[PDB]
Amino acid sequence: KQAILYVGHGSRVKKAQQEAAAFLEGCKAHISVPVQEISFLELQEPTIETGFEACVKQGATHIAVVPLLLLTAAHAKHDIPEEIVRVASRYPSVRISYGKPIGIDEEVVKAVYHRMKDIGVPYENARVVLIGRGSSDPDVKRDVTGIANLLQEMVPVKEVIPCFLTACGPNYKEVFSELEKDDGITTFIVPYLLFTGMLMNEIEREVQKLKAHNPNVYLSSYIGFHPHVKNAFLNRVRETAANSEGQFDFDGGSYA
Ligand code: NI
Ligand code: NI
Repeated sequence: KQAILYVGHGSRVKKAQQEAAAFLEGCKAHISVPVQEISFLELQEPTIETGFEACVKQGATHIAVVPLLLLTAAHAKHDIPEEIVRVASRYPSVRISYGKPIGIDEEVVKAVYHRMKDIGVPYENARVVLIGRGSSDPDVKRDVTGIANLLQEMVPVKEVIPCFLTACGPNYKEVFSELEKDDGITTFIVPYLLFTGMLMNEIEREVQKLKAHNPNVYLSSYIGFHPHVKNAFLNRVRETAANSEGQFDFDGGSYA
């Protein structure tokens, strides 16, 4: 029988644990699949081993493993697949599919669009600065830039500047330094993050200093588990379960 195994990265923040668990629970009613389990790589239970084993114990013959990830980096390519292989080696008879992070999807740009609209200031011909966490893995910058291009195509903005909190450039603090001008162009700052936290507070403080220089700057709320993010993730789940060409086939001989 078919199963879905949702995999979040997990958190050490009690609230982040609750938000991720509740989001994954609320996903279940949208998927016409009878066996569905949530799990987390780290810091938070159910572990991946527990959720996978629950799928098998409920009689699953096929397990669609879907990572709750905005972008593609070490978690999606390596850490999570290794945990999958570690537990799945013990059940060699179980067929596995493994999904993609949300990535470049029209729905997440729509989530960004609604975060922009929420400020209530005209966005026509406005600049957008899209802040992702960042990674040394080049796929992350590649995907954030792709999302920026999609936002550019879908919303009548002047330009979209992807930038990052860490690991790869440009850092959002350099972009901010180039935006102290005030040329009459409105600038929206959109944090491309699933959760608030240390980095959101840092962004808040840095945007305050920038607003001290340039009053035409507006910080939106972070993307979070926006309904359009939910739509995009549900797309991922459905495509992983269908696996129509076998493009999501996964083994049990360590692929990462
Ligand atoms: Ni390794
Ligand atoms: Ni909408």
